[PDB]
Amino acid sequence: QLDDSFKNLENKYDGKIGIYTLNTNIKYNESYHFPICSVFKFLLVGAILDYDMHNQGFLDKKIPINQDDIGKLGYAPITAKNVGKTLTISQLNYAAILSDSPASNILVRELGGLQNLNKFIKKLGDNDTIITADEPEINYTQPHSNINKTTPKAITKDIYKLAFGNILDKKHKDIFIKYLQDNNTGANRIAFSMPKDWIIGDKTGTCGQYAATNDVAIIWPKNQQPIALGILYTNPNDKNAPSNEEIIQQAAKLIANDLTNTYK
Repeated sequence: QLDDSFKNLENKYDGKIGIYTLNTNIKYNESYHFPICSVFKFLLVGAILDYDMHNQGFLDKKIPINQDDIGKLGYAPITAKNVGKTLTISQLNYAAILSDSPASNILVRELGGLQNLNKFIKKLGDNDTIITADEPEINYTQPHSNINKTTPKAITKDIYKLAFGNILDKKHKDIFIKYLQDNNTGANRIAFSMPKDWIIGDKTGTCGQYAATNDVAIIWPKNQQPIALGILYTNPNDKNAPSNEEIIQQAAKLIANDLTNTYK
């Protein structure tokens, strides 16, 4: 019946919705591949934190922000205010989680490139996520290729493992969690449907094609242990279809209702 409800959303809006939750189990199309879009930025920040663990002091390292870092990238809320100055790696992490594109490309470079990122993703246990570019090329996919795509299961296990698992230590988990909680781009996605006393941190993704609209979250239900929730949406049949936040809202509400029933 949760299944029936998710199917109704697909009928209503076209395309495919993918859902996975992880407890300390609601799932739908959890092994279907969806454009990852900007969601990759939380994997990147995870990789940076792991790097810091192996390279003490890295988070405090000062990075020059140059005009060519910005380039023709339009969404640069933090980096654009710092051209000709420097930002620490940690400040760039914050920016990346807030979806700052130049910040993300800088981090990929300072990590040592995409090969290192993909190595880290494999270390997480994720063999479904395939990243072959940074911003903005990461946003371009093809319907039948898994390049630059992930699955609800893989990406949701990833965020849970990073925030609560055994790859980052306590100090670095707490930092990761705080970045996600500071994010402001998902107000109209999962957060929109959570009870107001539930705490959430999240990373969104919006490709600008194939209606690709994502939100992957950690949620602390009142008086319960934290859970992870990934909701991915795409219409592989319409390259020009615009993003759709409402379907995420409705899927998240179904889930919130079910969880509340569970905890009751």
